[PDB]
Amino acid sequence: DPETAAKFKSKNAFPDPLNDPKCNPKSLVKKYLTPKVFESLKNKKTKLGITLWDCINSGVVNLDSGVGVYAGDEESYTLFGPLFDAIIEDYHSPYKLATGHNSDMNPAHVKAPDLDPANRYIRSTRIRVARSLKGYGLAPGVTKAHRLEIEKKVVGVLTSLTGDLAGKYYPLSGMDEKTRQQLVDDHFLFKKGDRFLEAAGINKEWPEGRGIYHNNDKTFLVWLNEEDHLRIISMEKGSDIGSVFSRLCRAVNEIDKKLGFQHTKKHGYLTSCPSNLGTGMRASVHVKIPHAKEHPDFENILTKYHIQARGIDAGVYDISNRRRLGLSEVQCVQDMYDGVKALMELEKEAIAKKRSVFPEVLKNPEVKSLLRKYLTPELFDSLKDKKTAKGISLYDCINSGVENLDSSCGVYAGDEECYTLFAPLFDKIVEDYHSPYKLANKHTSDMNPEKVDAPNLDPEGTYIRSTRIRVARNVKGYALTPGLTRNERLDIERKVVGVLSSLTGDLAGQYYPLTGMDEATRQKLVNDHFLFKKGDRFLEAAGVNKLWPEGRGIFHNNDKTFLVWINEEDQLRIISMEKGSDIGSVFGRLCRAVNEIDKQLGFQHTDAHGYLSGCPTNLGTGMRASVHVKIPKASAHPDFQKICDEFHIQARGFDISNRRRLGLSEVQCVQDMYNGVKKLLEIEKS
Ligand SMILES: Nc1ncnc2c1ncn2[C@@H]1O[C@H](COP(=O)(O)OP(=O)(O)O)[C@@H](O)[C@H]1O
Repeated sequence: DPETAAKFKSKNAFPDPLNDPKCNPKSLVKKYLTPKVFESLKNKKTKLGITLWDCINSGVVNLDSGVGVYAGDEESYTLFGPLFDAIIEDYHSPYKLATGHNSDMNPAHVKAPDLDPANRYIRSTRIRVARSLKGYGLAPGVTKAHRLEIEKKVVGVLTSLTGDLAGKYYPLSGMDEKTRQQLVDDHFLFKKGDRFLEAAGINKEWPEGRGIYHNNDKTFLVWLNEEDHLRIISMEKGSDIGSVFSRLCRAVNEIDKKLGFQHTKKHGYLTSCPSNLGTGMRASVHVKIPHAKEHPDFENILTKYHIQARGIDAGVYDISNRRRLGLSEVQCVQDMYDGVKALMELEKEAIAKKRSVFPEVLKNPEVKSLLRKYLTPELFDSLKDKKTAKGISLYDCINSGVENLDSSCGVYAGDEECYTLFAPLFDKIVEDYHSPYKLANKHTSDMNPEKVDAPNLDPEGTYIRSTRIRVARNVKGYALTPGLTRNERLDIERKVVGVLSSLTGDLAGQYYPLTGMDEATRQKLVNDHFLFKKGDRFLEAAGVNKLWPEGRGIFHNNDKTFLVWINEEDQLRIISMEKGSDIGSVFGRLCRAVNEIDKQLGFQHTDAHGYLSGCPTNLGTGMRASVHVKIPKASAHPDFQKICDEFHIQARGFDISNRRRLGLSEVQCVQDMYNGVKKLLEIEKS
């Protein structure tokens, strides 16, 4: 009811609408703005001309207000003290203004070893602070010129930031619809203030003087002249709150050194809304704690570390500090860290207990996964307490098969060591799926295209319609896809993109990261059938979809013959494809690119398993050679089945592909693909 409140404001009369027609019982302005308080202060004005009615207006206009007051300037907090002091000490109880507040923005005082590098629990981390500049009023009392001055001074500081803090400023006045659309996508844009901010006078001269700064990494974000002069945000996926706090402090302290902030001993940093006083800080973490949420100690942990939990997928909560006043920013972050760590240990207890016994669901005879076939309780009990150097357990490896009972295999490797440490399971699975290959036989890799003699089969394209060869590779030195930490995944993306951008000739192309993928870029790539989406339930349970879509992307050449998927199911899925028949050309292109990547980075590889992958089906050559070919006549001939078995290739309604991956080189596999097709099309002249 803006129109009603204006009538009282125009008379400078007591705001009757506070006398609950439908006013919030908890409303602090209703509680502390009494007739005598109003009478005592209604004629007082700050140097900036802020009145009591200016400060209380939002709370009278918006009767559902929890707080209902905004300060126009620093003087408002003293001049209208009797009102603000009561509101502050009630909202921030048991804080006492007489006690005082101590700020601390030294990140070195924070002790925060990274809680969750593997991202088993924590999804994202974010720290926000609100700050106001010296020499000016607060948001409701800022003049038109002052706001422009603030924009000018802040941008000057922000545009001179270096390192990971370097970035771009986007003012709201103007902003191409293109730019706007992009910022909405990143969730970096703020809109006109809601009814609470409107009634506080915060939307004055919208959108003049308002703007957005972000660094190139998009891990640092500043809102200029929104609810306060500055809303400064440091954030990233994963759990590294110490890193997040450090980046925040570097930027905030630099701005403070050049401009200075509004700050008192009793209020801490000054903000428009009294709720944001003190640290002006909200430190936050998104974390999956379904089991901890139901533990009886849950609420007592929140109370103990002074944190709160809010609903956001399933079991994922927003954990943030409850306190602003009476504690330092350092103490606030530390309490956040300790509370989250405590809740994480709870979650780890429940999961460890549940993983301590043999998965009873595997005892069902309707389950026909390889996991069920080979994993006995005795084998489980022999392996269950063991972990690789990266902390990968047996249960980590079989999790997808236990969560998805309809798995064909159900077992993934988090790292190379899994194939050794959990050999009594992996050996059986490998030798079963890749039967009759024996691990003792060892495997020979060979990516020399000159050792293939494959003259073109069907240059008319009479039968063969297209030729596709894919290889799966993983980068040496890292875990496999299910076991990747956040930093590993990003590091792999950076290195591979660095290599792919050095590719010349017809290998030249560019990289399309899934993160920051607009609309025009997406739907296009999809038409080419180049786009890959998020993994399914099997990959999710394996740990392949962690931090999606961070670090994922697509590279293709101009001719669209050479394609690379980065950090999908394997770290590198490399595809060469074209035309109709020339198997020898596809492979030559494939080898040129793969060998160059191999030379710069290296691949995970053993004698026994060939090229390593998270999924045992992709071992050895890690290669799929496929032929699309019209063969009506030979498919019914009594030699067709003799042929497929003799050359160990499979035919599927008419996809012609290799069945073998282990115990043969890539040269040998391609040559056999050729020869098999050669005798198949041979009958297409019966
Ligand atoms: N740890 C986090 N990771 C990612 N996003 C977050 C995190 N914490 C909060 N957010 C998002 O930031 C947005 C604004 O946060 P909000 O709860 O309004 O805090 P603030 O008062 O600092 O703006 C919300 O949409 C919320 O989903």
